[PDB]
Amino acid sequence: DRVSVGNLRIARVLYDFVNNEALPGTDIDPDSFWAGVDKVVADLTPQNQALLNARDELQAQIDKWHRRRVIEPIDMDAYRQFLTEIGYLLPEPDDFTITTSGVDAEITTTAGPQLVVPVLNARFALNAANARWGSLYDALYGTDVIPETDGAEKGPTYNKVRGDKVIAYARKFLDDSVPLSSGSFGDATGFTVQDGQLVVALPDKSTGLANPGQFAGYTGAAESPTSVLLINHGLHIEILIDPESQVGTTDRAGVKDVILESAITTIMDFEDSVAAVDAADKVLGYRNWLGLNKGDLAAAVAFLRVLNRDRNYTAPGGGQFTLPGRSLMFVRNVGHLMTNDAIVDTDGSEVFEGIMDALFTGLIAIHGLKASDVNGPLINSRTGSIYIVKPKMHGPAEVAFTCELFSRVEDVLGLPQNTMKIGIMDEERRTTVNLKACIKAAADRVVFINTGFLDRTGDEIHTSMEAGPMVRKGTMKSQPWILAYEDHNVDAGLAAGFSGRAQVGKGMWTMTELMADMVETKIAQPRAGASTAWVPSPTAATLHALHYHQVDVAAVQQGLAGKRRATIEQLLTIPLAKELAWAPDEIREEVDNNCQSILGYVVRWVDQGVGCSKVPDIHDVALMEDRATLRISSQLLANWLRHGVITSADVRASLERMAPLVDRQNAGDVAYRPMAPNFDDSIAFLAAQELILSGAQQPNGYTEPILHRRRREFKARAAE
Ligand SMILES: [Mg+2]
Repeated sequence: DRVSVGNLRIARVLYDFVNNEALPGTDIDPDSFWAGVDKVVADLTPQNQALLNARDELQAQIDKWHRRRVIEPIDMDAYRQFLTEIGYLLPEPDDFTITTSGVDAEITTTAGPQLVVPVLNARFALNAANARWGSLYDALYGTDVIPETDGAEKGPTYNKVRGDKVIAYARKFLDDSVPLSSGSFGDATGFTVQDGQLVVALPDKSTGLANPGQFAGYTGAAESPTSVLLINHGLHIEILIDPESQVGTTDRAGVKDVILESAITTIMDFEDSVAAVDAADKVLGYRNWLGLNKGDLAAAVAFLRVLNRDRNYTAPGGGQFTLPGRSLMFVRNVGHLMTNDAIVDTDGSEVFEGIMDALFTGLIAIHGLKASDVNGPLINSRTGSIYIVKPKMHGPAEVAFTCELFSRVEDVLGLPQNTMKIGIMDEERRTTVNLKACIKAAADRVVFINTGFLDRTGDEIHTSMEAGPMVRKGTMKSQPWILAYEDHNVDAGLAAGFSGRAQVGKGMWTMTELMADMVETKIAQPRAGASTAWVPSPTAATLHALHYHQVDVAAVQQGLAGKRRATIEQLLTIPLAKELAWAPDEIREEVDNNCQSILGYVVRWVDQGVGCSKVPDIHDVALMEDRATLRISSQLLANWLRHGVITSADVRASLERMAPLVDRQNAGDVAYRPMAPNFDDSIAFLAAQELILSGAQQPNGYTEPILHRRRREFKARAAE
């Protein structure tokens, strides 16, 4: 336990991992590496600390600003000049264009779904990386896109009618995406390859594609292919053919399945979807990350799950070519705020988890750039670039600091400059109002921006905590600030020249069980100009790819350039309740909803160390809860409590009223301790109660300190 290197005390469980598993193959001298680590942690920590204090300073000045201006309607011009003078608002920089080179085509060119997965879960990570290709049949059958109404529902045995509905859906999709010259795919009787072009055998005629350029390849014999590979809007569509199969004999063409290129890119998350409070957890995360970059990562289930090898097809000509079988992987480090053990000072204080993440993740990602016996067969980046998305950055200063950190890390690892690219999240109000500046700060490392509306909502609440009673969270979608936020985001991205160089991304779909609703509504994002959008599951990625097959994102971006449909005054518009009063029924509805949402997530975060749970709301609708939604739910209550809408008695009564209901949900597990009826002695209950009753004092409303504290406290009160 504990190993002293330089002025650092490094936990043994980390030192062993880094020196025995990560370092070998990176051609980096362990002594030189650790020395560089000590030097970086020494040089950048004070500059790092100044930023976190600036957050508390700025927030304090604004908090006081609301106190001495009560009841009266807020004067927006005074607000603007105030944020201007205090530094919260920065001048709009001179127009420019990024020059981030050495980026893979999956980011610069290809537009499609993007996955986000907790890296601590091997299975979900493997499925995420393998979600590059996903069955449309399984996605249509398994989900509610095809209703179980009049016709046929689901059951233990395969359903014929539902299967035919799925097939019909897929056929219509094929007709709409890669259309035939005349007729429909629903009438196809077979597929052949004659003279370098695709020939579809209809009962009436025989035909090719309306534009044969959409024919990308095939497998097997030319006159009897096992699969036909097509392409639309950069996304590949694969039609599996096996007339004498499980689904082939039923189909009138022998089509077994329709595989779609789904998750183009995948985010390996070390933040809001995971629970890592100590050294061992970080070691697990880094372990799975290492397995991902090496390619030897596996997970058993009566068989074993591994990463997909690259796919190989026959070109229309006759030669064999190869498409990527895995998703291009980003990795999301933690924010600047939180610290961690693992390595500590000579004194005894924790070290910024962000720096650690930069160094370690950066080090590990080197394996995924090369293909050998030491580094592992599977190669992540073909262009030789490390893609790291940095979340929760407050402004151009912090962005620039992340750039400096990345530069230093690249110096340590011996990587050429700008090897480690950055995915600037847009989920901070200051970052939102200084977006162009944040982009300019990383105008040679930026690979994407992204609307993280959840943390942006939470930050929006906490920033104007003292301004007055906010509205119910379910109303936040109708507020001007968030729409202006999205539009300004896309506009800034396109103005920066992201079209063909970088990605403009949009937030997550949380209703995991409402896939029909997702198909219906999520098409708004690619129609809004979003080069990419976040999906909760591989299936959801498969279903979300449809939108990109229907919407020409590139053309939308071309038709969106120059337009400025977002004013700064709309961005600073606080989502106050104005002069609206809710009925006690609505009040207690919102309170109980929030409390259930809090409990259901914090109980699994604290006890079982799960950073992302499928928790239902109060209307019995399964949502996907992580730190962001928890943050919104906590800050909302911390607002209503701090403005006399509700009291501590109300929130306690609601928590005690919703605690047994949450127990009902998790009463099927094995390692689940019922937090009832002894509410006072449950660490999870205390965690929730503190998250609510002290959320107003949390730095930028962040939920990391409390969660980590209670998680450590749980691990301690169970070790014996
Ligand atoms: Mg976030």
